[PDB]
Amino acid sequence: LRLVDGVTECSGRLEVRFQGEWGTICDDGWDSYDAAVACKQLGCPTAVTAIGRVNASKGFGHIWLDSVSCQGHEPAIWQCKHHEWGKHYCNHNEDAGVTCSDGSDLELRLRGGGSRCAGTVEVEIQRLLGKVCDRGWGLKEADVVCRQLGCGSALKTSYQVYSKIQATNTWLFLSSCNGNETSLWDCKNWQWGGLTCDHYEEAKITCSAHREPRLVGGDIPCSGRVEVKHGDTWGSICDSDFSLEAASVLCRELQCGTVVSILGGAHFGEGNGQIWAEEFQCEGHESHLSLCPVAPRPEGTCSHSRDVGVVCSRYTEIRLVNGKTPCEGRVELKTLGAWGSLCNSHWDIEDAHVLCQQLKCGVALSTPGGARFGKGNGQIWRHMFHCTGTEQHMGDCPVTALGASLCPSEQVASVICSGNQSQTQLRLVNGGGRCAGRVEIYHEGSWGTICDDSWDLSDAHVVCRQLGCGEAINATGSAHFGEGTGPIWLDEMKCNGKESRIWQCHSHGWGQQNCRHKEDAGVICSEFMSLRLTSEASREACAGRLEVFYNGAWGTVGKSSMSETTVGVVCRQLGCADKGKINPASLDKAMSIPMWVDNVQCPKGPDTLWQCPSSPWEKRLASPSEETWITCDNKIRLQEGPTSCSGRVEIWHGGSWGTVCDDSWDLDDAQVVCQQLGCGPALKAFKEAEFGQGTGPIWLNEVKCKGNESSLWDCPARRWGHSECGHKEDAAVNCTD
Amino acid sequence: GQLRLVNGGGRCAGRVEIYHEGSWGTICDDSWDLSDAHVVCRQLGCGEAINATGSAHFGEGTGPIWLDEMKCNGKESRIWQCHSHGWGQQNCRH
Ligand SMILES: *[C@@H]1O[C@H](CO)[C@@H](O[C@@H]2O[C@H](CO)[C@@H](O[C@@H]3O[C@H](CO)[C@@H](O)[C@H](O)[C@@H]3O)[C@H](O)[C@H]2NC(C)=O)[C@H](O)[C@H]1NC(C)=O
Ligand SMILES: *[C@@H]1O[C@H](CO)[C@@H](O[C@@H]2O[C@H](CO)[C@@H](O)[C@H](O)[C@H]2NC(C)=O)[C@H](O)[C@H]1NC(C)=O
Ligand SMILES: *[C@@H]1O[C@H](CO)[C@@H](O[C@@H]2O[C@H](CO)[C@@H](O)[C@H](O)[C@H]2NC(C)=O)[C@H](O)[C@H]1NC(C)=O
Ligand SMILES: *[C@@H]1O[C@H](CO)[C@@H](O)[C@H](O)[C@H]1NC(C)=O
Ligand SMILES: [Ca+2]
Ligand SMILES: [Ca+2]
Ligand SMILES: [Ca+2]
Ligand SMILES: [Ca+2]
Ligand SMILES: [Ca+2]
Ligand SMILES: [Ca+2]
Ligand SMILES: [Ca+2]
Ligand SMILES: [Ca+2]
Repeated sequence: LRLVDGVTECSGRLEVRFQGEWGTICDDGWDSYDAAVACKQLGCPTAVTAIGRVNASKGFGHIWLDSVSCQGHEPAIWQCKHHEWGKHYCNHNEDAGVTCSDGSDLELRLRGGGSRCAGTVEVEIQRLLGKVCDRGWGLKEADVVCRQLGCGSALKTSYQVYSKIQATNTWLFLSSCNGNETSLWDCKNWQWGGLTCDHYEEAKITCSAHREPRLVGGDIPCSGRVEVKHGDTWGSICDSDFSLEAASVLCRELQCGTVVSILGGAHFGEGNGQIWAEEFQCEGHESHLSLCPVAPRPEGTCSHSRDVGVVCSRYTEIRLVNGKTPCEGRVELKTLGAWGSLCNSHWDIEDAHVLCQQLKCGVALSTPGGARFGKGNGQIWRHMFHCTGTEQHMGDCPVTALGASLCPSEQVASVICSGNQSQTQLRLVNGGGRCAGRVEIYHEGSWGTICDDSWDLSDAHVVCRQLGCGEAINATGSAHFGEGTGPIWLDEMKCNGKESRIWQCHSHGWGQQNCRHKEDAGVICSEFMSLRLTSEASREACAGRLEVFYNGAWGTVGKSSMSETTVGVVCRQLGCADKGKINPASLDKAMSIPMWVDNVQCPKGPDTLWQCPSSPWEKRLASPSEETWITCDNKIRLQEGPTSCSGRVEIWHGGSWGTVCDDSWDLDDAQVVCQQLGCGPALKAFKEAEFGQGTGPIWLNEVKCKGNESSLWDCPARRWGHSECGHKEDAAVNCTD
Repeated sequence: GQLRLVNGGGRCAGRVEIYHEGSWGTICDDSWDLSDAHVVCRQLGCGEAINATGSAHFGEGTGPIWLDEMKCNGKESRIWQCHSHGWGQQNCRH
């Protein structure tokens, strides 16, 4: 037995001698055990044994064996089962070969991509280059390939072409891999060399640690400065290189839910280290940042005073603390920087389901009451979740803490859930809230409405009782909240008002109706909430007296201990700006509406005032000096300019600051901007980001101000909320001081 | 290795297109100045450049964008001889 025409003395085409002459062996039936016995027979290492002839040429003469089967026990090849000598039909393009190695000389890399863990799969076996064949290439094999290199799960069979890759002749053919072994070399029956990859492409792969994201520096679970890892090294991101879609993808990968806001500057503290120069181009629907396209720049980057930060929805920090097992005990959550136990008063089983689905262990069995699992360490939090049971995290549930009633002495929430992780209706729509809108009922695997015939407050009481919304204030019909689509399930509802569920009423029966969709029913319940700033000029202005809607009536909110964060939440909820200032009461005209709530303290997470803890609702008559008046900061600002009111234009919307593209930017729009800021006539309207690149998303494009509008949103704009623009074309203005 | 002008009403005016990687593509207008236009005109034998235009003055193109950030010094013989971010390295739109 001999090996010829190979890289070393331990690899090459295999030859056998008979009658005095050497001859070749056919590769059919030649498996890894045959190569193992061939390596063992010769004086060569046998730790790793592979099939195939490496860079060897075609055979010559007779083929003296075919379709052997050694099974690995027989010391020598000819002791195995084999066919008739010389009498076989293989041509000289099918000659066998063997590749024996110690196992410390085999190494595979990824080349052509943006990091260690994205590219074409290049293989180094005994200092000979190669590639892996597309034939049979799938994510299940890519998983072991990127497990051996030290990266995460494979995600795609492609990559971005960062650099060109040289050509190679050999090829590596891979059989099916079980998907759990810790190296590609451990896959069964992999061939090195021999066969050609005709009608097939090279193996490509992209895996998780290509662009792995992270959030650092925040005081709440799902907010902070954004950092990304390019395989091995971490780096911050410029606020001008990150978009709203990229933020959505980032917070989807990290399990933080939907994006609440992008924050520029260095909101969460300046970082240290590398700043990347890649502009993301996510379409929004990706699952990992690694899958997004990116545009690198060879030039320099921003300063560290422009690191992007993100705030996302899942800001609730909830846990089970005291109990026999880590998946049962008292429930605690931290807000306003302090831990506290929840209130049982409006805590039910559907909430426990999401509590222990968040913690990834089973489903809830019961909700023990009282001090059975421990008393609170101090003050009790009065938050009331309204989970529907189908969401995987508490931050996805509707929450309310504004005006919640004070709890009794020792009613504290607790939960017990099973360990088996494998364990796995009315809705109000179009009402501007959760406890108001058109009523839809889910009975036969589809959502349907209810007729307004015989529809009165008596049935609306049942509707607002089953959903967790208190009592009924309005029982509307005639499709007040818009026409529905789907079945009309119920008619002639005759609830007595004390029922607990809607179907317990003496209706005519499912599908027994004579209605159209213009007769869909709706409700407005007592727990409906709305916020308003009132002034004489307009009832929905951006500066005036603050009012809240509750129990069907409008009232005012006291100014006691009103912090900056609370006014920020108010302004952001109303859509005015990111922050505002309290004022002494105006003197134009004050209606005598009562006051609803006071002592409102908002944490840093929520973007609605309904989630801020406060004292319980209490209607009182109080002096106008105790009223809350707010002026929200301007919705448009000019930044980085040499004076107060010249520079780059930025606009607040959707919880984030952004910029205006310059595709149709002109002096007529600069007039509007300067007038809005209260500055003299416009002089120049710039283009192509004269005063530097912007922050956040591009909120506007092709604005069409006529030159006399009172604000930019009075102007027409064919684009609003989405733009085919980059940050390199931000608009700026120069006005008279 | 071919350079072409399209939609300009003549062979010595219009949108610039480069044939590479088996397809026609465009050049971004970022830093597109009179010197790069001079190089194009010299390559096509059309003399000295008079206008260098951007913002798709001759109409939005189709196909990939091949070169951004052209920094020709004005004396180059062929356009691809200039400094640039490389084939396909772009952050532009049509
Ligand atoms: C397929 O691959 C093997 C592995 O490289 C090839 O074997 C190598 O062939 C080259 C010729 O290109 C030999 O180079 C020569 O080496 C001697 C050393 O004394 C020197 O005198 C010559 O000037 C020349 O450099 C090389 O020795 C040989 N072996 C190794 C270990 O590199 C093989 O030829 C390829 N083809 C086939 C059909 O197997
Ligand atoms: C909800 O019901 C209230 C009354 O409980 C309605 O308020 C009245 O609205 C009418 C106009 O339709 C006014 O003339 C009255 O002054 C309002 N108050 C009272 C006490 O009658 C309210 O309009 C209803 N809302 C909806 C959406 O149906
Ligand atoms: C090509 O450049 C010339 C300048 O060399 C431009 O001609 C000027 O255009 C402006 C704007 O309409 C006029 O005010 C000037 O009077 C024109 N002449 C000169 C000598 O400045 C010409 O418009 C440019 N063409 C294009 C298509 O961009
Ligand atoms: C704005 O315009 C005034 C008046 O022309 C000029 O003095 C000033 O330098 C301009 N500012 C900038 C930043 O160009
Ligand atoms: Ca009716
Ligand atoms: Ca009724
Ligand atoms: Ca009816
Ligand atoms: Ca532009
Ligand atoms: Ca305009
Ligand atoms: Ca440009
Ligand atoms: Ca240039
Ligand atoms: Ca560019």
